[PDB]
Amino acid sequence: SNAMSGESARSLGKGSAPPGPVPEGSIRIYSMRFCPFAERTRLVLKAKGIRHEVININLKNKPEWFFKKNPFGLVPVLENSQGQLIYESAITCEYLDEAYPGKKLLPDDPYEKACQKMILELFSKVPSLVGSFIRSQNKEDYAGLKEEFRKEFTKLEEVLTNKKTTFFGGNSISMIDYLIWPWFERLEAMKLNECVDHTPKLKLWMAAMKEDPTVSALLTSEKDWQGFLELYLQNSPEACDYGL
Amino acid sequence: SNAMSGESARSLGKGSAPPGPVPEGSIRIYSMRFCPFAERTRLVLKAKGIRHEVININLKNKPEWFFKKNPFGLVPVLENSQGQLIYESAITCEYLDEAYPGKKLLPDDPYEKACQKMILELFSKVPSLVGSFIRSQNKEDYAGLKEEFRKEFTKLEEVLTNKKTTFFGGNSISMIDYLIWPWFERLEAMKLNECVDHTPKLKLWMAAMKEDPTVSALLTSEKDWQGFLELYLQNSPEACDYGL
Ligand SMILES: *CCC(=O)N(Cc1cc(C)no1)c1nc(-c2ccccc2)cs1
Ligand SMILES: *CCC(=O)N(Cc1cc(C)no1)c1nc(-c2ccccc2)cs1
Repeated sequence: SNAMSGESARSLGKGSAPPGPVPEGSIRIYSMRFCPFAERTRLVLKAKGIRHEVININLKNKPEWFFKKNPFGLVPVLENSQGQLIYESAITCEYLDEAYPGKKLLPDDPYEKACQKMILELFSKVPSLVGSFIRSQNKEDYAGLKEEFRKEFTKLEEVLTNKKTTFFGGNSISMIDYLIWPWFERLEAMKLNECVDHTPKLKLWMAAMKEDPTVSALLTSEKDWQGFLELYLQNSPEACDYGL
Repeated sequence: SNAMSGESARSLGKGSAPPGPVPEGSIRIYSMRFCPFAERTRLVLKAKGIRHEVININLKNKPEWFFKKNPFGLVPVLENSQGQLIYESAITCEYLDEAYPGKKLLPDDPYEKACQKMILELFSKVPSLVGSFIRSQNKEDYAGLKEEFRKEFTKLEEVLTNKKTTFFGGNSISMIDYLIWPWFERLEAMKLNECVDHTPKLKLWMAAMKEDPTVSALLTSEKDWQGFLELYLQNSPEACDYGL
């Protein structure tokens, strides 16, 4: 398969030298191959066809210089040729939509853009629920997190039911679908397919997202993801480079 | 004193009827007189000179009809004559700056807009620290929390230093200053004034904000706040209306 978004780049760890300046006409993304938050920014970079370079960070063996890019020391981080630094996944995405030509991913109408960010707040419990699920050390907690996923998914299902469209922003794919897609991409890999059983609109939305040229171009092995997760839970510095 | 921002509107609780329709040409804000998140929105409405009505909600005796305005049941909530509903304090603020004429609070530049949202993220722990401090029961935790307020304020001081500006978005007041002001406004009332004396620019920024005409128009009694606070921690249905 063709690597088209930093998929083969080995992560930089403690003791690595800081990368050189960003070439003019290019925007660098500090990312990690399996990070869903960094995936929002990679999805936007492709959807808008922006020329970019990807530097992967080893999140379980962080380079000291990475804290100079983001004091929070989290991915994604964007760095342009001017040395301007933008972090936080939703800030990176909005910035890209605003600063670069190509398909406009966010509506200009202030109310419609406000609906997209309100939908994102309705989604906000899903990443914490994913965090709890992966860490569950008992069959009981595990089964109860599955019912909890149904309750959150239903709230997303209602948005589609009211808007009467396939995607969260309308007839065509927009910013909001790309911002929430990274967690839904892994439901099969997490054995959470059953949690979309009573949400038909969300099930149809998932199939439509998997057909999108941007979404499809970034899909990787579920086994690479699962192997990464095992190593990540173990606090391994080999997690981020799993499968390379 | 002249009440220009919902200071004299008795809060609506269980058993009260929801307000009438929003007059055309006006916008309604569902608020609470001492809520720092809804105060963000009230500051923006005043600064941009927007015609608006303030409806106060009794947060310790919440009408079930209010969950139809915001499913999270939180203030602020904006409601217009078209029936559109906007919630989440930073969402209501950006919406108002984009939809209405008057003073522009957000900068035109995409990167400078990004910076404002990044500074908002650096400030993000302060509301939770304020919540913990007001619930303190021992001397050790009270001292420990002051050390944490100091460290977070140092992060804000670094911004004003690196920028070489009086305000967070430049040499003039902008969106970012109004978004964070509601917590600094209460430091004297919480006896936390000493937590900013190791951050010279922060202390000067607070003095400058105090002088701002928009800030001064929304100023309330330090004792009304403290009295509201005691009742609020007791979950009293009379908290929201203290002073009225
Ligand atoms: C870029 C983010 C990332 O790679 N992380 C860090 C993170 C995010 C959250 C919610 N917690 O840490 C990843 N974290 C996981 C994860 C979360 C919780 C438990 C195990 C694994 C996968 S990627
Ligand atoms: C509009 C919201 C509001 O009035 N809150 C709710 C809230 C927000 C946070 C971070 N915690 O509660 C208020 N809550 C307080 C409060 C609660 C607990 C400790 C301190 C202060 C005052 S207003």
